[PDB]
Amino acid sequence: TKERFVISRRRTGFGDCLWSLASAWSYAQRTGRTLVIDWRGSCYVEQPFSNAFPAFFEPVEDIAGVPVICDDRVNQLSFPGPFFPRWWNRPSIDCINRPDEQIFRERDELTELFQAREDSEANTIVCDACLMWRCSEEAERLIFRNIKLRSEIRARIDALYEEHFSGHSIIGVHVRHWADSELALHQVCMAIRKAKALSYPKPVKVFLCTDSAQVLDQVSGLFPDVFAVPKAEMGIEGGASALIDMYLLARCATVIRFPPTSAFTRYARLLVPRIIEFDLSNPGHLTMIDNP
Repeated sequence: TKERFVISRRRTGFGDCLWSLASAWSYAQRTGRTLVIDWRGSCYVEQPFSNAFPAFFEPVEDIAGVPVICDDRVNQLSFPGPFFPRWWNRPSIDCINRPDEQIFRERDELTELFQAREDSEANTIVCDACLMWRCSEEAERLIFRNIKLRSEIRARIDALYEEHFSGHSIIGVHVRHWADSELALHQVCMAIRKAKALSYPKPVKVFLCTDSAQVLDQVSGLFPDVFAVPKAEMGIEGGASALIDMYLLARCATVIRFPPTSAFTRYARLLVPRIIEFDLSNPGHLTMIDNP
């Protein structure tokens, strides 16, 4: 009997990477395979063959009974074929073209595979598409509980928690990405107003996570007690600030998701008591979700 694998490849924001990790993990568990975390080519790492996982998380060899390879051994080990999806059996010169069409195909093919009663005969499953929603909520939670941020990142979360969150009830706001820009700011303000009108056991502050300096300035000038985390190595720092925000969001009493399609706030969605978002099914109208 030879070792068999599921490789989780993702290179986008960490919420996407970690959700998609949970999906790969689940299939590995179900089918008795070893999980490979392959974050080579991350948007946060300049060096294209460096596995980014260890740059942000501590080494992990097991997650809930599933053996894990999370490091630069991806550059040394030859994972065995046959491969699923079947595209991965093609010669590498034929694998240079990898358009979105193909990637979406694979998401679909992995989705039916994960739903099928029979394990695949392939020795290695290559997961290299978005696998958000392709696992249980428990699978996602297990991931978050069983990997650990690098201590330098934790130290920063810990300092900011003590400095702003301790003793307070924090409303977290994630805003991602002229009538358009004006409308969005209006909408964010409407959301904050709703969040602020709820009752909290401690004095309220607003924790804003946005990539826009304009939004930070405007939201801060429009509400009291608004704060945000300040400030190759810049890729790493970009990744670290993302994680700091993602994890602090999950310590908030209420979180506003703008938009609620973003995996950035999925972890908050799992942990936070109250979520506020604009309704997909009913546009322009705020809705509130108590957890669950």
